[PDB]
Amino acid sequence: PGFQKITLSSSSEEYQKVWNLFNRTLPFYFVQKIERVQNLALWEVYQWQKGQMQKQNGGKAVDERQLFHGTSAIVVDGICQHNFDWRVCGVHSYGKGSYFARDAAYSHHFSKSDTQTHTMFLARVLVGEFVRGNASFVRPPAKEGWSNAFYDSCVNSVSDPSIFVIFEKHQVYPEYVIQYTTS
Amino acid sequence: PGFQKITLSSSSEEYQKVWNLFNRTLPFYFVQKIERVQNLALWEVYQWQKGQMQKQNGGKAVDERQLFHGTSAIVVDGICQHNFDWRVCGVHSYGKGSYFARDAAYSHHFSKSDTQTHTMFLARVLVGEFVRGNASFVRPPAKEGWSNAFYDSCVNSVSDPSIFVIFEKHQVYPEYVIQYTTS
Ligand SMILES: C[C@@H](COCCC(=O)N1CCN(c2ncc(C(F)(F)F)cn2)CC1)Nc1cn[nH]c(=O)c1C(F)(F)F
Ligand SMILES: C[C@@H](COCCC(=O)N1CCN(c2ncc(C(F)(F)F)cn2)CC1)Nc1cn[nH]c(=O)c1C(F)(F)F
Ligand SMILES: [Cl-]
Ligand SMILES: [Cl-]
Repeated sequence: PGFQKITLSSSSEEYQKVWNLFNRTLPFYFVQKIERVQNLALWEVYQWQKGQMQKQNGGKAVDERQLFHGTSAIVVDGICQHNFDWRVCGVHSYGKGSYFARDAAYSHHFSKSDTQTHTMFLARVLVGEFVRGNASFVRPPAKEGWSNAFYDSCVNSVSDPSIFVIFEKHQVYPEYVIQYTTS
Repeated sequence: PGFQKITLSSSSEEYQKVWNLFNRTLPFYFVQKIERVQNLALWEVYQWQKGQMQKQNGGKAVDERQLFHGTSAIVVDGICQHNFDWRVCGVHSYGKGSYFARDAAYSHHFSKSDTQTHTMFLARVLVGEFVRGNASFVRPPAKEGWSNAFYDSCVNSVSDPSIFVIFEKHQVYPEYVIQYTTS
């Protein structure tokens, strides 16, 4: 089995936090469901990655963000079980990694349906320290002035990031599935 | 459940037919397993599509081919349950459709692993009547001199095709999964 999706009540704090983040940039759309994803196997490897990044950061808390990923309904269960893996599709770019967006409105362009109902993840991402990306990058580049340290993620802007590229699947947990309609 | 994968004995006729087709263009590689995919739901919709194409062809047999598709191991079960759907990834082309290759050696470029073991489908495809494709095509174009008939698939060459683009998932059954190594 591996995972459960728990449908949230729309009057719950947990639902309202996810809804608020979605509604911030897709206010003209209508949310039909929000499910919490429970996959203890994906959460264990995420927490292990986090502990490794925390140690490498002097023992201080790693930069961790909730970021959107628009998908097709048909892969949702595959991602809840196996996580995001950019190697399924490739990219043809800010890096050959999985992409996540700050804005639901940006991830909406990648939620394909042929139907009224669209699906989007809100994922938990250990972005850590980031730098601008490049379409050649297969992993994040070295930090200047360090002989033995690399960035954790690539972005569009360091002063103002809105897209993140993740090269390691253990840096992501697919935390929530959002179903919505555009009318 | 939906599907079973039945591992074939390597001394069976059924295994030798698949192996022969793979070995034709990847003779330097080593096949480790061949599984027959049994999904009665995917086979029913394939046979219904076939009957529709047969009626449209004057009741005569539709052009049907065994064509390769290289994948990652992580989507194999998803395809055995849900079939090929090009809308998972998009294309960025001979058409926005699922691609299949005559030659295993060509599909090998899309079998990603980070391991020794690679995976490839041999799918059953109702290619029907075909015409050259184009990166704009979202479905196959009209037949010249017909007011109410379209092609069934797009290709690279009509006199000599080697790549097929399929826009309708009911035109494909994922019949066999091939695992092989490159050493
Ligand atoms: C510009 C575009 C680039 O996208 C890069 C592709 C990507 O990141 N992928 C695709 C394949 N994937 C996956 N597929 C099936 C499975 C399972 F489980 F079935 F095997 C697992 N993983 C992991 C995610 N950016 C997108 C693309 N899609 N959605 C957005 O939100 C965004 C962006 F940029 F807005 F965040
Ligand atoms: C040039 C390249 C263009 O490929 C076009 C993409 C394509 O056809 N796809 C990708 C996504 N897909 C799928 N993904 C996950 C699922 C599930 F179940 F997880 F949801 C279902 N469907 C259906 C197939 N051509 C390839 C690409 N890959 N392999 C080859 O052999 C070839 C070619 F051309 F050599 F035949
Ligand atoms: Cl990834
Ligand atoms: Cl398709």
